Amino acid sequence: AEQLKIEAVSKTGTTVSVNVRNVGEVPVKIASAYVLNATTLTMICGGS
Amino acid sequence: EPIVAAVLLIVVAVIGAVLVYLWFSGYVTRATSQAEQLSAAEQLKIEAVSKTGTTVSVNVRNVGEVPVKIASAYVLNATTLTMICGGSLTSPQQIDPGTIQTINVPGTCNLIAGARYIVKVVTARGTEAAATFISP
Amino acid sequence: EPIVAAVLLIVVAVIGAVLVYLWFSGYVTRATSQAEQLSAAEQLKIEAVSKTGTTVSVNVRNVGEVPVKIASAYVLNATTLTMICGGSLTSPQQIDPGTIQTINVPGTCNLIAGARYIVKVVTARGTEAAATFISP
Amino acid sequence: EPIVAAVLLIVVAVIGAVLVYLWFSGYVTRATSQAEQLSAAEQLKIEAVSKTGTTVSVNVRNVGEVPVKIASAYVLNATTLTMICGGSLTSPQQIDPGTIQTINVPGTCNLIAGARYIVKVVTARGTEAAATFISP
Amino acid sequence: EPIVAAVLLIVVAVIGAVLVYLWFSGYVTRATSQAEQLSAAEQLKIEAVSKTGTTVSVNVRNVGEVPVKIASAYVLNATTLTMICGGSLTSPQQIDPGTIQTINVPGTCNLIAGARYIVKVVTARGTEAAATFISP
Repeated sequence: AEQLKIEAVSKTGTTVSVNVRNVGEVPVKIASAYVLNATTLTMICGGS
Repeated sequence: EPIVAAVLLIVVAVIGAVLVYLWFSGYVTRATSQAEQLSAAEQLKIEAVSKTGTTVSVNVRNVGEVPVKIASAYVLNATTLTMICGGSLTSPQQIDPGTIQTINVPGTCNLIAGARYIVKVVTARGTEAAATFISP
Repeated sequence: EPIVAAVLLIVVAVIGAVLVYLWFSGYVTRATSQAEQLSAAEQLKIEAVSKTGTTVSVNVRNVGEVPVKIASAYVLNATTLTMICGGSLTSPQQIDPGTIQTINVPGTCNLIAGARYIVKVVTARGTEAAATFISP
Repeated sequence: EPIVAAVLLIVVAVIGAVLVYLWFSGYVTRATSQAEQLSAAEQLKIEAVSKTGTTVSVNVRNVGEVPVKIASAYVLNATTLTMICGGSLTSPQQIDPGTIQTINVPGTCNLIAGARYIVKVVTARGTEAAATFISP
Repeated sequence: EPIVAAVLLIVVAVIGAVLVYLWFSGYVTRATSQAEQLSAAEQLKIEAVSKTGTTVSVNVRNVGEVPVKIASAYVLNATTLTMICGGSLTSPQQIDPGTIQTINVPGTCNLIAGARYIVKVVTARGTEAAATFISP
């Protein structure tokens, strides 16, 4: 099983920067990031 | 000779396992999605009410993030939970998030000034919001 | 021969468990963080009111630290919770934290000097603030 | 040839599953309904107490909707939770809902005027009701 | 022939269930008892404080019943939660239940007469107790 957590996020202009923490013990690869709208599960920006 | 039958039985069992896997994936997906999208909840609140003759007008805002539809309104008597007037609305009214709408209690019911009355509105999905007011 | 079917069943169960874990992580994340974000509270206060002819002007101060949008204003009658004038504003007004804004009650409603009135402002999110004044 | 054994094993599994289902239904029914009934609550309250010589008389009011049986009564010392007199009643007394009964503390115990005394009654099911009084 | 494989599979499943039982008992026991013991709560209160030159002496009395170790002491500024002096003590001091001991703020920090200061002491387990005084 795999565990991830994001500690904090920051916004600079129109760019979103996210810090990701691996509480697991195995190497982790990040594939994509999204910005989801509330209660509709529809992406605004993101991709591979 | 039994070896051939055993191999065929193994093949049959493998095919059955593949079928079970296919159905299991489909079912877990559909049931999980159903549970997840029933998980969401809706919020309503009525700010103020007004009386014009024998007609009651109610203002409802959807403070949630999803649209909600108003389907019925009642005027309940206090401490007995018995309706005096109400029923299904002629046409359901849709309330956009962050907006307001006016809802009128269906039918015509007399009221007594200075009496205790509960005005109640119910959503299409079933969320309940209400308040009380003193009849003029 | 049943051993092969058992191994396939174990593999199917493991894959199903992985899928359940994936959705469970996604759901706990989204719902838990939504609850955390909606846990926040919002503060408003109206400093003073002024009457010009038949128009009521109210100054609303954002004593909170989050942006606020004003949606409606009312003039409530005493102890009957029935509005005399009010409704949705033409365009919502945004109030920055630590700042002040002026809000006009929609429409035109006459008043009686020395009578009791409750002026009330409501946010887009539903936060309620009010006060009373003596009509000139 | 192994096919016959496989079919027999399938039949045996079917019969075992049927038996497991039968017991499962029976057990879930009995235990679930036992929990459902035991979830109910029991309410008692004592209206007033009176002392005649060395006998303590207590009136117990059944505010609940279920019959109640009184099995024991005590006279507890203040702040130490140590009994002075009490025990099982000679015969349990039944108190109908909406009615009242008189309960006498078992045995005879001397008392001191102006002292802190706790009179306590316990139901057959275990519900606790009590009060304090100043001995004359 | 599949019957033998089925019997061996049943035996393997039984052994696995026994192992699961063993670990489950052990783990539920250890985690349950850990939660039970960490459920306990700890109490501190400081009776009075005294100032000699630039050294602050605090008397700590355990109203609790368990042994306590004092590990740090601070002098916090008013309403800004910023320490002026403090740190880990050179050697933690054990204070017996029902007794009192003297704790000195580590290091040397100047004071201003008639100023608003908060003196604070923390346990080895993290329990917090403090009070305020007028600096002479």
